[PDB]
Amino acid sequence: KPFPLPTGYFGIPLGLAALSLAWFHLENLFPAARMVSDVLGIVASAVWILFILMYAYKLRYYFEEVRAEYHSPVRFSFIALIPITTMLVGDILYRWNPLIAEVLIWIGTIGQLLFSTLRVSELWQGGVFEQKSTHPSFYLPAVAANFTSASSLALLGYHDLGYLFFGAGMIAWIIFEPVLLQHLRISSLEPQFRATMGIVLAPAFVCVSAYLSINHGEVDTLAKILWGYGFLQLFFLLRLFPWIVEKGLNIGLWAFSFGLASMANSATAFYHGNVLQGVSIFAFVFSNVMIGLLVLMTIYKLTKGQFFL
Amino acid sequence: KPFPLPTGYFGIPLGLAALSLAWFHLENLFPAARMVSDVLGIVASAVWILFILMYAYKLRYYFEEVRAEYHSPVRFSFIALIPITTMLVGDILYRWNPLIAEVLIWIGTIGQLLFSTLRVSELWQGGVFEQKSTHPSFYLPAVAANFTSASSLALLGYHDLGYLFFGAGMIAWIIFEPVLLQHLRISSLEPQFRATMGIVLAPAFVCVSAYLSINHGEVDTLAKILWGYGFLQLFFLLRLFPWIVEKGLNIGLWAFSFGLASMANSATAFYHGNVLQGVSIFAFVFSNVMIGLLVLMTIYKLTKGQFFL
Amino acid sequence: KPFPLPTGYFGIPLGLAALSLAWFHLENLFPAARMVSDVLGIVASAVWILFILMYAYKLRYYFEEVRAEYHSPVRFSFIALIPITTMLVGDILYRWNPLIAEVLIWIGTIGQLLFSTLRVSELWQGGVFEQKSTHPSFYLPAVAANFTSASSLALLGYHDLGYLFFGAGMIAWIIFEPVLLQHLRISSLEPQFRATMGIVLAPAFVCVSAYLSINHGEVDTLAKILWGYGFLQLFFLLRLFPWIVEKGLNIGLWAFSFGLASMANSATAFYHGNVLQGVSIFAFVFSNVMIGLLVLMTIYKLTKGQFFL
Ligand SMILES: CCCCCCCCO[C@@H]1O[C@H](CO)[C@@H](O)[C@H](O)[C@H]1O
Ligand SMILES: CCCCCCCCO[C@@H]1O[C@H](CO)[C@@H](O)[C@H](O)[C@H]1O
Ligand SMILES: CCCCCCCCO[C@@H]1O[C@H](CO)[C@@H](O)[C@H](O)[C@H]1O
Ligand SMILES: CCCCCCCCO[C@@H]1O[C@H](CO)[C@@H](O)[C@H](O)[C@H]1O
Ligand SMILES: CCCCCCCCO[C@@H]1O[C@H](CO)[C@@H](O)[C@H](O)[C@H]1O
Ligand SMILES: CCCCCCCCO[C@@H]1O[C@H](CO)[C@@H](O)[C@H](O)[C@H]1O
Ligand SMILES: CCCCCCCCO[C@@H]1O[C@H](CO)[C@@H](O)[C@H](O)[C@H]1O
Ligand SMILES: CCCCCCCCO[C@@H]1O[C@H](CO)[C@@H](O)[C@H](O)[C@H]1O
Ligand SMILES: CCCCCCCCO[C@@H]1O[C@H](CO)[C@@H](O)[C@H](O)[C@H]1O
Ligand SMILES: CCCCCCCCO[C@@H]1O[C@H](CO)[C@@H](O)[C@H](O)[C@H]1O
Ligand SMILES: CCCCCCCCO[C@@H]1O[C@H](CO)[C@@H](O)[C@H](O)[C@H]1O
Ligand SMILES: CCCCCCCCO[C@@H]1O[C@H](CO)[C@@H](O)[C@H](O)[C@H]1O
Repeated sequence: KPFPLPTGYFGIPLGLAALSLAWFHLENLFPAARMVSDVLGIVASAVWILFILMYAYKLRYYFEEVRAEYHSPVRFSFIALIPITTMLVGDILYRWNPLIAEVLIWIGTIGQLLFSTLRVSELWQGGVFEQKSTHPSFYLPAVAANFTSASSLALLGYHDLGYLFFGAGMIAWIIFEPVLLQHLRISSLEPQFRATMGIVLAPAFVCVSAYLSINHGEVDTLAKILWGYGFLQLFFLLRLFPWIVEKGLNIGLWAFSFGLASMANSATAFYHGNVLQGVSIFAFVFSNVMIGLLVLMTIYKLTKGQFFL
Repeated sequence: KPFPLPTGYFGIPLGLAALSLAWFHLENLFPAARMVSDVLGIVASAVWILFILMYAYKLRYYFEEVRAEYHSPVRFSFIALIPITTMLVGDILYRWNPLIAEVLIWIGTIGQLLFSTLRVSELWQGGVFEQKSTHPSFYLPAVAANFTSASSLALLGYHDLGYLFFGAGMIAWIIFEPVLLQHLRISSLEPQFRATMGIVLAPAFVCVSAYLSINHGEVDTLAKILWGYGFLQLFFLLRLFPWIVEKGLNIGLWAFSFGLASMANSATAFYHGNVLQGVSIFAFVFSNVMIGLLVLMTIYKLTKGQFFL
Repeated sequence: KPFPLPTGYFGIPLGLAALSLAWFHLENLFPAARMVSDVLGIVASAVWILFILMYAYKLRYYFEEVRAEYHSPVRFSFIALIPITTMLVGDILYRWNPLIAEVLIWIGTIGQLLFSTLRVSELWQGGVFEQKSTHPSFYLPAVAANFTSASSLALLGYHDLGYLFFGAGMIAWIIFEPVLLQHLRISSLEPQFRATMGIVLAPAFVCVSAYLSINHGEVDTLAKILWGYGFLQLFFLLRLFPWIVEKGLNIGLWAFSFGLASMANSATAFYHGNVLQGVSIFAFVFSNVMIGLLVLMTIYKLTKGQFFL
């Protein structure tokens, strides 16, 4: 029974793949962490394969739906999930096959850069994007895709090239967030989009995780600064959580998984660097519990014929 | 004759307490600086006690006025003056009683973080905050409170935790200022609020003062960068001063005292580091003269039954 | 046949002077680079002299046109080209006569700081600047003028003072760009102003070029970060180029020459530091070809009686 896969579902393998990598970084401190990493990584990779196959079907048989999402000044952003997750799967696979991993990383990096270059810039022509288009999802092509390239390139040994992507994402972040939070202040985000508030958790933690990958895990002043703003945003989003889910818990809450998983990844580096170890443990446990809850609610929905379109 | 204390009056002990700390930092260069520091610090602490007592009375007998200021998307910010000044008084008291100082610092830090977490985030629900709510006072809970925690925690020996607060404030600053200055460009701030333009002086100087506390007074590239933007803002506000006071000099001009006092504090570190010593001397003298003028106009108003509500 | 010189034409000597300085920095790697630098520098200096003479005539005989551009919340910005180019000519002249160079640098630095202090701040009074005034040209007095002072002061040996100007420009940039790109998203820039999109290329490259002047050419994390965002903007502007010139190629395209020339200058430092040498070569060649095309189209227009007003 054919159906067009909602692009946002790539957030599921994305969150799982990022959490696999966080656990990978604990292996030398806690050897059993590698088994947990490998299991999360295989599950994320499997889900990614499936979703890539489903999306290839969407492109072949439901192309006009993709074209409409592509030209939308709001919905285009979710497409960036595709190359982001491709890169994270490459990072996972690198532990087993660096050749295949490097192919996936380059495909994702070229694909996300071509994507942004075509669409993010086109917004600057005016008249299509409106004030009401100012959504957290914009972080995906503008910010998160660049941080993911930064960290993946560093994994491959291209640290200086990674810094270029890092810079592109960090400055893009700082340049978009002001107008986003002002818009949220003035305009009440409608319930159907509120789960995407979870993406507001992402920038500072995805940023510091990419930074720590490129700088060999040196926890310095910048990294601490980023963690500070990251936790501020976490506390804000926690207070806002009842309003976020005013209309009920739903699968869109996977939007939080990117920032959660990056908070866990960055915590491993803070722990290794003997900076705020107690905070690190808390951060790492919290993010795992929250993602575990997402998995449980996803298994629940799956067994009730919900989930898919 | 009972009366409800206007919350903004906490700006007076705030400015004096911050100026006490600036002088404290000169003691080893100029021993008489410690007497000047102690006198400013005792006066600020005394005024703070009084104002805290008056505000406790406001909470008990005029609670609905506090509730209205609290839920206002503009007036809520002045409440942040309370924990900020509590921390600065703790910093002063630390020279005499580190135990009491540490209690005040933690009360202020927890109180300001709870405050922001409850109210600054709630703004993101939309529909209450309006474009016309975009006032410089927002810096108080969003930016200045975090910088004050950063510096106070560093005083207590919690440097890495201080960096987290520093980061939260520095990034929050950069994220709010763009929309503030655009709003000021487009919308003429009404005279009754114009004294609060003085708060625009604060961010860069309060930032660098907190930075220098946490990094042991090392005047590095970041510190110089911050000073640069700080002076730009000073020059802009000086040119704007006749327009700020178009409707007359008033007590609201204490709004400038936070940035002035922080400019004096940061100047002590620049002087100790042998960076721009001539600029430092100028900055330190200027801020003291300006705060001295504020004291004189406050003594004036006090002797004319003006001042209080 | 008297005529009032359009202020924007100072962009021509500006671009050429900045490109002279980029080549100057290659002299020790490639000795023939000094001849290319000297020729570009003499041509830029000659054009500057002429344009300064023409503008002195405009001030004497067409003063009301200058007054109107000065008080315009949009057109005032182009006036900043005057002190910027004065400084860059001083930087060029320094190779032959450091005394004269230092006079020009100080005149430009004092002039641009007085200019911004008078006009950029005055915008904050509200009611004159409108949303539709949010143009890329604002970068000139707010950002580029400060970076140029930073680098020129460093040339003169005033590195710490240069850092203050650097800071003023870097933070000003970060504070304006968010509202600029949001405005471009929402409002289609009209064709007659679209050439000024070229100024969007400038900030990151002019920033890193100034940074590298003040920090003795040390290619560090900040410099790489800036280059990253710089290239992102380049790719975006390249995709947008057909829309920029939808109504035809014109002399306003000299607006791109500031970012192009700074990209070439920064590339010399990256090359000297053995960072991304291949990218550096590409950047340096690209910018030269693009500026060469501008020269060719300018010679073309000159020989067809176009060009001047
Ligand atoms: C995975 C993301 C892919 C997004 C699909 C790109 C949409 C391209 O867009 C369309 O392509 C058509 C021709 O094929 C043109 O005729 C249309 O003008 C254009 O709208
Ligand atoms: C995620 C992998 C990369 C996506 C490539 C999408 C190809 C889009 O294709 C191009 O997109 C432009 C959009 O601005 C359209 O104007 C063009 O019509 C179209 O050819
Ligand atoms: C908007 C966020 C910007 C913050 C970045 C500035 C932090 C840079 O901090 C720098 O880091 C080095 C390593 O710890 C320190 O040694 C330097 O002395 C310090 O200036
Ligand atoms: C990001 C957090 C990941 C690391 C979690 C490890 C939790 C271990 O716990 C710690 O183990 C130590 C020695 O191994 C003990 O010294 C500590 O006191 C104990 O807290
Ligand atoms: C020092 C700052 C304190 C701010 C006062 C908090 C305002 C709380 O708010 C009020 O509390 C009431 C119950 O007591 C509720 O009934 C109301 O719904 C709520 O408006
Ligand atoms: C400065 C010291 C800390 C202030 C604590 C204030 C307690 C506020 O109280 C809570 O505030 C919420 C506001 O968003 C309200 O919604 C709640 O009704 C109220 O209980
Ligand atoms: C928006 C403001 C951001 C500016 C922060 C960047 C400045 C960081 O500057 C860094 O500081 C170190 C200490 O001086 C230097 O040694 C580093 O080499 C330099 O990259
Ligand atoms: C932030 C500024 C605080 C310090 C102010 C000190 C002013 C002292 O003045 C300085 O004293 C020096 C030696 O002590 C002399 O060498 C200097 O030339 C003189 O300028
Ligand atoms: C090179 C830039 C110079 C800009 C010209 C400044 C415009 C000054 O402005 C004008 O000056 C007049 C008196 O001379 C006043 O009468 C006017 O009120 C004022 O508009
Ligand atoms: C580029 C060299 C420096 C330019 C100096 C311009 C002098 C402007 O002159 C002043 O400008 C003010 C504008 O805000 C006006 O209000 C004043 O009327 C005018 O005297
Ligand atoms: C918005 C842009 C802000 C980015 C500035 C932060 C970069 C500062 O980076 C700092 O630079 C030093 C020199 O390479 C490093 O050694 C420090 O360890 C690093 O923290
Ligand atoms: C910003 C770029 C400026 C420098 C351009 C130089 C191009 C020279 O080319 C380089 O010359 C080298 C030795 O001199 C050879 O080793 C290289 O392989 C070759 O690429």
